[PDB]
Amino acid sequence: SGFRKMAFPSGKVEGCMVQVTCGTTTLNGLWLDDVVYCPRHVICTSEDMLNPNYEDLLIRKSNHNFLVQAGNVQLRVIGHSMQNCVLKLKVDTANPKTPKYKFVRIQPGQTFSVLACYNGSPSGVYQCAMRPNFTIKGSFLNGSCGSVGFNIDYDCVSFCYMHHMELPTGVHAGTDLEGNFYGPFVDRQTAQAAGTDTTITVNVLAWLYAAVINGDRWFLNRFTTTLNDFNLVAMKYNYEPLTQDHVDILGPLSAQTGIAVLDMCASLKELLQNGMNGRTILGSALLEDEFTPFDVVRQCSGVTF
Amino acid sequence: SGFRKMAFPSGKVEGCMVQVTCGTTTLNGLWLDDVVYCPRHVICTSEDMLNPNYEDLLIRKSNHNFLVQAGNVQLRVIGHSMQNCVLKLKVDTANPKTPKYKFVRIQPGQTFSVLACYNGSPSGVYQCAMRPNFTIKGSFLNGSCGSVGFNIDYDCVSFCYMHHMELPTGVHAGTDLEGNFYGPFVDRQTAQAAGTDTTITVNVLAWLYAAVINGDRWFLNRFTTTLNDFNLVAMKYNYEPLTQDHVDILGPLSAQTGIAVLDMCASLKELLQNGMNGRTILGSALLEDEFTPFDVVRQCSGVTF
Ligand SMILES: COc1cncc(-n2c(=O)[nH]/c(=N\c3cc4cn(C)nc4cc3Cl)n(Cc3cc(Cl)c(F)cc3Oc3ccc(F)cc3)c2=O)c1
Ligand SMILES: COc1cncc(-n2c(=O)[nH]/c(=N\c3cc4cn(C)nc4cc3Cl)n(Cc3cc(Cl)c(F)cc3Oc3ccc(F)cc3)c2=O)c1
Repeated sequence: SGFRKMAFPSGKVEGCMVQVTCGTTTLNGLWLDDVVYCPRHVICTSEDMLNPNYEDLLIRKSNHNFLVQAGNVQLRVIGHSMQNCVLKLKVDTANPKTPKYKFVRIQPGQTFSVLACYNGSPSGVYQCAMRPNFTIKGSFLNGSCGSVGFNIDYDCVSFCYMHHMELPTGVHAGTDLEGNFYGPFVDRQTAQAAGTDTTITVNVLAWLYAAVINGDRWFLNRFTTTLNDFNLVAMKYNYEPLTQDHVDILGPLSAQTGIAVLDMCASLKELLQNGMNGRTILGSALLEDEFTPFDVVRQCSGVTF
Repeated sequence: SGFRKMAFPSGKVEGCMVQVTCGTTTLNGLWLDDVVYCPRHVICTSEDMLNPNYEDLLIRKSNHNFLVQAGNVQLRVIGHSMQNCVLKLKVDTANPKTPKYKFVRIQPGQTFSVLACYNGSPSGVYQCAMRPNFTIKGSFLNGSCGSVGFNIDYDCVSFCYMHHMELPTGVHAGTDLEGNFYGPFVDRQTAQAAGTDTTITVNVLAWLYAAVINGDRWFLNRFTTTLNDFNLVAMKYNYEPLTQDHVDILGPLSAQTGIAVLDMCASLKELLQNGMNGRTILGSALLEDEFTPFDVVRQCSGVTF
């Protein structure tokens, strides 16, 4: 019983964090096999950050300009190359703690675990969600650049996020491990703003199902709704539209609880129109939208109350 | 910037989880050096759980009755002994991944990281707090027994919690690594209830300071309060009394923000009497009480907005 923001164990990823330095610019890197991945921003000097031409700055660099430190052990760079916004540094030693891994790109609404890292040493782990506007509401301080996000699926680490920068609104932006940014952002020290954000409807419903499985039911009702009438209410409250396919993914949760998806939508509509009135759901006074259907199954018993 | 429930990286603890089996009872264990720690409840058969005499059941057991599995590697037990509610199994191999560690007991209101484990393999990590009634509001399923809580302080793992059981209210109870339970609970499969819970006042104020450091200030006011007048309001709302020493620990946060502790108390009193009115603090519509002053410093910049 219980429900909490849960991150994957970070052990398999801890053994891959390294420190990467170019001149006086320093940040975190990810050492897998004999390659080190890190943001290409590391090759910028302070005066290059405002408006860099990266492939003009990279030709001007040599291997011995890159200092890679795994703990106290210095790694020697034997080759470099640029892949979009990610710099790939070929080293002489294959990381002995390299786990099975893939490079995956996540969709808006999906979640992942984040290993906050400073100077190559991890400091914390927590769960995050990719917002519909392609930012994340993480917790990052100066020097966190290079930190990575990931999911774990039977020993295999799916890396999906590399942290790059903070935005004026206090949200964070980054790329996948291929160097392709999430959203309409770039690697330049100019002020960039995120688009307007929305609420992940399917995630809300999954969280409501989690509540039912954990014994809460006050928000349920006897009313029913159609998919479209719900969407007309959701749009007025800045909720993402619900697709008929979004309903199918909620099938397993609907069957284990015996509550039709559109019946759970009826409760969501009423919650949107009357608030919660000081009442709470799973210890929260807001509707939580950072738990996917998969997170709910991963945590909740297979048997309802 | 940002604020999130953050757990310590679990890598150093992952390398110590093992599976312990006695007869058909199975649960998680902690392998440090050549000793394996686990709940003594593992030596109970189904019919012994309702009312066991543990030192009567332990004399009836021999070393070869205990199967210890670290992954697929079986460990051979060369000695056993009971320390309060914790069973200590001496094995022949010293764990090569044994980190520097201490055994510490935490106080009500302190936080720790929890590594949820099933059959000796970790499945998740998250942050928890010890409630004033000595329970924790964790996320645990059947088989999580033996999971451990911990803090990490410069390479050294301070183990502080070993999970034992779930209560009828859905909260969780356990012991320190010495086998001494937290709160008035025992290891018997009988229904036990937790005392009434309270809100950790000092933690609330620390969370309010975290908000100020991250740019939020709408809840601040110009009013001032004395320590006692606040306590008279807090008692009516089931808040823990604030001691003059509790104020001193909030000193660093008060100085970095320039807000007198009793001024922050004035805001708390008004928040208690008028609610939040649909407004949020750090993305929460409730007053959060699971962040200590130390957690706030660990996460927030040393420079306020
Ligand atoms: C606490 O809040 C934070 C949370 N998370 C991350 C950060 N954070 C950093 O930690 N370091 C940043 N720059 C660096 C400065 C350095 C000085 N040294 C010696 N080494 C360095 C390495 C880096 Cl990377 N930056 C800005 C940034 C990083 C990158 Cl990759 C980039 F491509 C552009 C860019 O400029 C922008 C871009 C957009 C924007 F809206 C504002 C500034 C940044 O935001 C701060
Ligand atoms: C999902 O919710 C949960 C979240 N976290 C933990 C649990 N959870 C377990 O996972 N296993 C439990 N028993 C076991 C059964 C087993 C069958 N096999 C083959 N192996 C076994 C090993 C154990 Cl340990 N128990 C009860 C419990 C464990 C211990 Cl140590 C104890 F000392 C007494 C006791 O009985 C009580 C005590 C108080 C109470 F209010 C209710 C029952 C338990 O609560 C459930």
